[PDB]
Amino acid sequence: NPFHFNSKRFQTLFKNQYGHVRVLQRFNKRSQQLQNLRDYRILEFNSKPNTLLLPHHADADYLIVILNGTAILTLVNNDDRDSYNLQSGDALRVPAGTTYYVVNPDNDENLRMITLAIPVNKPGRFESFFLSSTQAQQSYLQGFSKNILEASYDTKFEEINKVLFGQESVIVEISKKQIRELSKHAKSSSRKTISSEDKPFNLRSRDPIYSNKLGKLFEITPEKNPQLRDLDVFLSVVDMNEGALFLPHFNSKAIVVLVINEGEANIELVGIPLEVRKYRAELSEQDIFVIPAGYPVVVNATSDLNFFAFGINAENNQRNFLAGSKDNVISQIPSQVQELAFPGSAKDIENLIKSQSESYFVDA
Amino acid sequence: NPFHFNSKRFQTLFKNQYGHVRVLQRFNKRSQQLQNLRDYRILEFNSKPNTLLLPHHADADYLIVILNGTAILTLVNNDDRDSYNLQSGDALRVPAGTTYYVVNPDNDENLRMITLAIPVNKPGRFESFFLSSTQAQQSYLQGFSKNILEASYDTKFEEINKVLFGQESVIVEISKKQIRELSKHAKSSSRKTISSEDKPFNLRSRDPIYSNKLGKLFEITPEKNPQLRDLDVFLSVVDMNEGALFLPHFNSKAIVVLVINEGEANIELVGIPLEVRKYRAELSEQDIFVIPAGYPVVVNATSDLNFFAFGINAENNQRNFLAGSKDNVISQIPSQVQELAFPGSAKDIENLIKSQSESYFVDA
Amino acid sequence: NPFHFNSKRFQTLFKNQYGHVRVLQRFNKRSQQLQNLRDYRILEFNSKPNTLLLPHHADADYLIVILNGTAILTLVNNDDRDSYNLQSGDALRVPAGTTYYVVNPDNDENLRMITLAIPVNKPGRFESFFLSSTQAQQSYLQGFSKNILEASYDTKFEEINKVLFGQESVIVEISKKQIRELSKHAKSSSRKTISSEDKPFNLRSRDPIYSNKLGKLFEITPEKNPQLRDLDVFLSVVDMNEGALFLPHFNSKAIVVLVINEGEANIELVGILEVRKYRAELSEQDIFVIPAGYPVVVNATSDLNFFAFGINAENNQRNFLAGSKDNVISQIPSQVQELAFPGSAKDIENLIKSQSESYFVDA
Ligand SMILES: [Mg+2]
Ligand SMILES: [Mg+2]
Ligand SMILES: [Mg+2]
Repeated sequence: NPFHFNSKRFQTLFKNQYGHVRVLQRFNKRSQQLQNLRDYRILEFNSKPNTLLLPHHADADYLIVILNGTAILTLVNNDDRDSYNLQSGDALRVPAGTTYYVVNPDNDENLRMITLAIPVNKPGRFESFFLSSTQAQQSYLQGFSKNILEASYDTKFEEINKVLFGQESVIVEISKKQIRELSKHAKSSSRKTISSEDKPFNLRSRDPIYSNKLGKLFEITPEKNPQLRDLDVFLSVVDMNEGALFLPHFNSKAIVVLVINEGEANIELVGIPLEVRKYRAELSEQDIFVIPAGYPVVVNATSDLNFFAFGINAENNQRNFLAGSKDNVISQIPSQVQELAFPGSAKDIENLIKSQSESYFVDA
Repeated sequence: NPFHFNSKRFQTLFKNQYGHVRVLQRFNKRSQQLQNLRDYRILEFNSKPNTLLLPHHADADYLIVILNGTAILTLVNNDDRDSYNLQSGDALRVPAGTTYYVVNPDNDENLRMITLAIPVNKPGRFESFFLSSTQAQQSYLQGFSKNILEASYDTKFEEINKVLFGQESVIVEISKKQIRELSKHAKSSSRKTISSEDKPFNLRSRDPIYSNKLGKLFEITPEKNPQLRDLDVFLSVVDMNEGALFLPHFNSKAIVVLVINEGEANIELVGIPLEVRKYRAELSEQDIFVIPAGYPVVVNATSDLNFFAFGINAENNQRNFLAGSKDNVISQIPSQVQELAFPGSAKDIENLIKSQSESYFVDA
Repeated sequence: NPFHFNSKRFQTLFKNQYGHVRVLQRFNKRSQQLQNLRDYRILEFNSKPNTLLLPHHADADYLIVILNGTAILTLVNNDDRDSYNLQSGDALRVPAGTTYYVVNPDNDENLRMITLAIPVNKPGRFESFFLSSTQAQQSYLQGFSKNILEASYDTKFEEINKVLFGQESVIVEISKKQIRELSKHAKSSSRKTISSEDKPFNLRSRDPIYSNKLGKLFEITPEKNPQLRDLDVFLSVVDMNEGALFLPHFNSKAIVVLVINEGEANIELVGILEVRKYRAELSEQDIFVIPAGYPVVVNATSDLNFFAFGINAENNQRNFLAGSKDNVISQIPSQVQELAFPGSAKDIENLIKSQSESYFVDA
C-alpha cells in the first residue's frame, strides 16, 4: 500500500525535550505511483508550552496550518516584521526565503503545525537555513571565511566568533516575560481575512460544506482565497464521531493528502475480466494517507476522528458520491442507461439507491 | 522514424461487435525525442450505429473532437446532467473526474472520436473508471468491502451484488426508443459558442484560414476560445484534393499532433558540414504523425485527404512558409541578406521565390 | 563546485575569423543539484565589427541581452520585418520559431550577446535552423526531396540547387554600404520602453536599486516588464570597483545565473550539522549559479561588471546579513537574537551596528 504513510516514513531533523521537527519521505520514494506529488513535501512540528523555534528560512514555498494549540509566527523581513497569533485551524502561506520563528505562547497546550512545502531548487528536496548557532547545527554565517566576515561586519573575527558562533538544539525554552513582549502586535485571523493576499485565515470561517449528527466538513478553496489560488490548493478539516462512515466518493481532479490529527480510522481506496485493486489501511494519529484524483474512497471512524486535508490540483474540484441522498452521481444517470449498465432492472436499481436516506456521513 | 505512429502503436482497451476503444502508446515510449509530450495521450473511439458507451470517468483532463458521425455525449454531474448533440468538427473539453456516457444515435453512420488526454496522477498514465459491471470489467464499486457497501447503501450485500454486480463489454446496443428518450434537451454548437466556457464548438464555425481550389484549413485557437486557452491548445482540420501539396512551412512554437481521418499522404519532416536529418513516412487512415515545433514540414496528398491536428504549446503560434506567394518568410528577408546567405545573386533569388504564384496549397 | 562554469563547460557551435557562437552545457550535466534549471540553456555570441550572423530560427524561447557593443537585430516574420538597434544593457524577448539575423554595425567595437533560452520540444535541448547554405552547414531546405522542392518553388531542381544550395560559416563580413541600408528603420530603447510588450528595454533605464561609492546594481523585474513577467525572469547588471565587496545576502526565491562581462572576482556560497562552503575564482565570461536561499558574497579582485538572469523571479527579495540597510538580522527582536546567539543582546547590537555602510563595502 504505497498510499499509506506511518511513523516509519517520517524523518527526524531536530528533536529534544522542547520540540520535534520532522519531514515525510518523498512521496515518490517507494513507488512511482505518486509521481505528480514529487514537487511537494510534508513538514511536521510539535512543541511544548512556552517554547521557541529559532529563526530560519527554507528554500521552499510554505503553506502552514495549525492543527493544535496556539502559535506566534513572526516573519522577519529585510526592513520590518509581521507577527501573527495563529490558533487551531488557521493557515498562512509563507514565501520561500522568508526568515521566521515560532513561539508556543500557551502555558498548557502543545502546538502542532503541519506544513506543505514546495522546494525551489530541486523537485521535493530542500534544506532549512538556521541563523542561530547551537549544538545541533552551525549558523550558515559560519560558511563565510574569516576575512570576508571581518570586512562585512567591520569588526575583528575574535568578536564575531565570540558573539555569533561561540543551546542544545533549535527548540528552546522562553520566559513568560519574553513571550508577553513578543506577542504585543500579533495580528490574528477573522472572517474578513478569508480572501486576503497576506493575512492568515481559518478553515472554519464559514458554514461547513457537509453537516449532520455524525460529521462535519469545512473547506477553503482557490475561489475565495488568493494565496490558495496561486498554489492551486484547497484546505479542509473533518470531524467524525466514532461509528460514522464518510460515504463512498471520489475527488474529480484533486490529489488529496490526508493527515490524521486525532483518532483512528479504517480507509478503503479503489484502483483499476479487468479487476479492481483493493487498497486497505488502518490509520492512527499523525499518519498520512494519499488519495489519488478519481479514485473512490471510504473513511470509517473507529473512534472520534479529526483529520485535515491538503488538496493539490484543486481548482474547481468536485466531490462525487456513489451513495446517499445528496450529490449521488448514480442517481443522475437516466434509468435507460442504468438498466443497461447494471444487471438489475431499472426498478431494482432505483429502489436500492433510495434505501440510504441520509447523506455524506452515515452509521457504519 | 520516431514521429510516425501506425496501427502497431495503439493499444486496445475494449472491443466487440459494437465498438472499439484504443489508446496510443506514450509519446516518449520509443524515443526520448518527444519528451515534452509525455504529459499527453491520444484516445480513439469508433462505434457502430445505435450504440452506447457505458458511464465512466477518467483521472485525466479530456478535450473531445468528433471526426465522423454524430454523438450524444452526456455529462453526469453529482447534482445534475448536461447532454450535447455533437457532429463532425465539434469539440468539447471534459474535466477530469467527470462521469459520462456516449451514444451514437445515427441509423447508418459510424461514430469516430479522438480525445486528447492529460493524466492527473502520473505523467501520461491514467485509467478509466467504469461504474458498469460487464464481462470485460468489474464495477469500481466492487472495490469496497461487503460491510462497507451494506452500511453505505443500507441494504444486504445479497441485494447489492444482485442488482449492481451480478453485457459482453463496455459498448452495447440501444433501442431507437431509448435513443430518442436520451436525445431530448441535448444542446448543440452554433457560431456563438466559439467563445463559450463550457459549450461545444465547431472547428468550421468561421471562414477557413487558408482556402483555394486545392485545399482548406480551419482553425480555432486559445485567442477566441477559453477552454482551449486554459489548456493552451489549438485545433485544426484540413481538406486536400488528390495530388495537392501543403507547401513547406514550420510551426514557430507549437508541437503539432496529426491524425489522418480519411485518405493517404506522404510527409517529409526536416530535423538537424552540419547535415540536416530527413524524416520520411507514408500515412494511412487513422495514423498519427507528430511535428515538433520549428521543424520544416510538407504534406503531399496521395488521395483525397482530410486530417485533424491538436496543437500543443499553442498560444500565439505562427505558420511560416518557405514557398508560395503568401506568408513566405524568405520573401521578407532583405536582398542584401539573401545575397549573403545564398550562393545565387539577389536577382536570381528574387526570381526563384516569385515563380510560385500560388500559396498554401499547390499542385504536387 | 558544481555551481561554477568556466570555459571548459562551453560548447562551440560555429566559429571563424568573424565570430564565435557557443552554448553552455546543460546545467544539470555534471550534478543534479541544479535540476530546476534543466529547462534552460545559456547561448553566447561574440562578433567583430561590420559582421552579419546569417538568418535562422531556433525551437526555443529567447531572452537576448547585449553586454558589449551595438547590434541591429532584425526579426523576419512571415508577413513583415521588425528591426531594432540594440546597445549595451538592452534586452529583447524573441519567441521561439522567429527567424532573425544579427548585424554588428560598429566600426571598432566587438559585439557580445548572451541569450537565455528555453527549449520547446525537449527540456534544455534544441537546435538552430539556418536558412543559409555554407561550408559549415547545409540549408534546412535541403531536407526536402527534389520533386517536393520543384513543385513547391515551381522551378527545375537545377536552378533551385544552383541558386540556394550550391561562405566559410554563419558569420560573414558585410560592407558599410549594406549596413547603412540595413539600419534604415531600426527602433531603439528609451526610458519610455521599460515596460514594453514588444520593444527592447535597457537595464539602466532608471535609477539603480543600490548605489554608493564602491558599487552599483540595476534591475528590471516582472513587476514592471510584461516580457519578463511571462517568463518569470528578472535581469540585473552590477558594477563594482576593485577591492569592493557585495555584502552577504541571499535571494529569497530566485535562482540566479551570473555572467562575468569584465574583471575577476572571488565568490563564496554556502549550503547545508555543518554548512558546505563552495568557493570559486571568477574570470571574464565565466558563469556561476546561485541557488535560491543560499547565502553568497562577491569580492571584486579588479574593476568588475557582471549581468544576472534570475529564474523564478516573481516577488523576489534580497535579504542582507550585514550592513546598515535591508539587514534581516537587525529586524530580529533582541529577545530572540539573545536566544539564538551565544553573545548577549547588547553584544549582538553593537556588532550589527559596526558596519555603517550598506550593500557594497570595503573588502
Ligand atoms: Mg518557564
Ligand atoms: Mg436496434
Ligand atoms: Mg569592410
